[PDB]
Amino acid sequence: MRVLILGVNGFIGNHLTERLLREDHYEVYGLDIGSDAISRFLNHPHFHFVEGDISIHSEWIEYHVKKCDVVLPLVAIATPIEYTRNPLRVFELDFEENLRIIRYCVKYRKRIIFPSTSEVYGMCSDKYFDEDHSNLIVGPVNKPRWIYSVSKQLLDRVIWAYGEKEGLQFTLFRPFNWMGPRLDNLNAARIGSSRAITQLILNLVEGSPIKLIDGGKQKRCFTDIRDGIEALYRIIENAGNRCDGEIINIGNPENEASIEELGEMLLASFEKHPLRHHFPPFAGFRVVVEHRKPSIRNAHRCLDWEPKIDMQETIDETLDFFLRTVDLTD
Amino acid sequence: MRVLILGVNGFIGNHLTERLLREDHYEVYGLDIGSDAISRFLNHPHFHFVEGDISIHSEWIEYHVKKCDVVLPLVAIATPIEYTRNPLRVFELDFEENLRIIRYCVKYRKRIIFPSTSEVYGMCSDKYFDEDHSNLIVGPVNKPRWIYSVSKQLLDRVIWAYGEKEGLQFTLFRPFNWMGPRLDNLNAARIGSSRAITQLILNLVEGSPIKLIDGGKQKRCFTDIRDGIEALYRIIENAGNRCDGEIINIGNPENEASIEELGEMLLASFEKHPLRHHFPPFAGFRVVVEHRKPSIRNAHRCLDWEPKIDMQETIDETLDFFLRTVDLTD
Repeated sequence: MRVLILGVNGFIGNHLTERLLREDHYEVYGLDIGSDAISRFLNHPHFHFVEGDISIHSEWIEYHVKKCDVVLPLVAIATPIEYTRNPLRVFELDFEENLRIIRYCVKYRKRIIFPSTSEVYGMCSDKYFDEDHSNLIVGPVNKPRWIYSVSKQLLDRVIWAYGEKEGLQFTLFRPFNWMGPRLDNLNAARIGSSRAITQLILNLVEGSPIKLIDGGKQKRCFTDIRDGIEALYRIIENAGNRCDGEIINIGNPENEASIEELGEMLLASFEKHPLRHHFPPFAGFRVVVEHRKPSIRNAHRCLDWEPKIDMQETIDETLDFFLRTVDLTD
Repeated sequence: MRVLILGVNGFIGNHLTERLLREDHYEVYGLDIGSDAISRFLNHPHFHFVEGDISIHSEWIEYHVKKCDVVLPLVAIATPIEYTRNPLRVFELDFEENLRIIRYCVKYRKRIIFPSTSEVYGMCSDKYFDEDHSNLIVGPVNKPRWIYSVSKQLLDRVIWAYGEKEGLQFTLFRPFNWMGPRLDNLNAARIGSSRAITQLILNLVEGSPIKLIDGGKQKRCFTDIRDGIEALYRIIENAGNRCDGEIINIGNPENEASIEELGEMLLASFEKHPLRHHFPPFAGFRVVVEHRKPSIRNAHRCLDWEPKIDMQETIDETLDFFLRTVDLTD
């Protein structure tokens, strides 16, 4: 099984590649423009680094789709300010360039495992966002923050249509704030790591304040990467072909917190940490979609999966690794 | 003022071209693959027929964008069954090919007047759909009927972004069931004529039944083309530049009826018509988004416009012209 990861040089690429290389029947083709995040797999016999950029290359990516069996496109900009500061580039990369890769899979009859986004639900009023039943709610066109949500949704619909009409084999997945070791940088155009926890950990690391937009009462769910990657690994395995044509939220709905509470949890774990003294004093909380909890019935059904790691162990492990790998001279 | 109408060979093309040629300072370039719907303007000195197809041509359309001042792209498939039977083609034509035309306008700094759709609001619960304030509500990805609505919405957002970031001059308009003489054929890929009234008039003309999907209690608003085209003409005139960056619903919110009532109104006007005897007996009502009423404050503000024709005169005029131009030997 040849697995093509586009945008391997990051969080998901790292953790997914580790997982697949444990198993004896995977060849991982990791496409990216750099390899610093995964440099320890470069010498692995079943890892294959592929030089590339999905905006520049046509034929090279197309080739690698043909060569491989399953494809995971992880290249996208999901930086909120960018939705308003550089909307065209968000659209071009996240929509147009990924659409080309989708069409390569259709053409060579390959399976695609596509990262949809939890942002597709928008201001959905269900308490549990359900992939198969929840209505998707966005604001008017004069609220440009929604361009990312709606681009990703239209891409889902296009995948769905290729599936219905052209026999594309797909699974869509929606990560909810995955977190752990080897988080993407905040401005890396790679899907997967919780931007909210990376930002907060960054605040503590830099000694900048934690912004609570309107008191930080908006609630989010957070998912350990060990749980998340286990689910994604099962989607790849696709026991019984039970993931075919499915849309699967992957998150831990019991790991719910407002940004305020997430703030306090991180701070507690931080102040307790043996390396805390390398970092500045706490600059403080700064007052400047109200809920986003996944239904995980689809993951229960298709993957026989449920999350095993509590909030506190994921927080602690995520923070610990981040602090330990910070370069203190830079 | 050189006005480029892409998809001129239809309802809007006809009525818009008539209106602009009344005025002495318009040159109309009407692009299409046929001219039967507008053949009486072919000899007009200020009308210019342009052979073309927005899926086939690149450079020829690009040229005509450069040559002209304002552009109205009216080519799109808005046939509901097609959203589910041929979703990819709906996406390719309505989204991808229109996006090319948008980018030509951006590049040559031309004004674009773009037909958004009333379908963008989806299952919005406001009683009056408001371009600037109403949330847009669609179903899950497993409800593929929404691919049209969401493609059109993303196109609006992309136009909006070009406007914000690249100085594109645009106005977006949303027609609500425009109707009158020279209705598009039901399967013509040209925006503008109410598919609901064309279908019903067709039922009466053919002697097929009128389908009331779940009793036909869903309510719609209907707009005489004389009112609609007057508004569109004012958007073209753009007095005070008051339409710049605006989104404008064009409909008559007082012309509200369920499909059932629209049915009965048409039937009454039909049975009363002097040419009714050329058509079969009434095959009957057949039981097989609940409201879609526009806010028109933007049209009031920008265009100083309000609709002048009552339901009954538009119904009567629309039916009368349709019946009179039917070819009874075919």
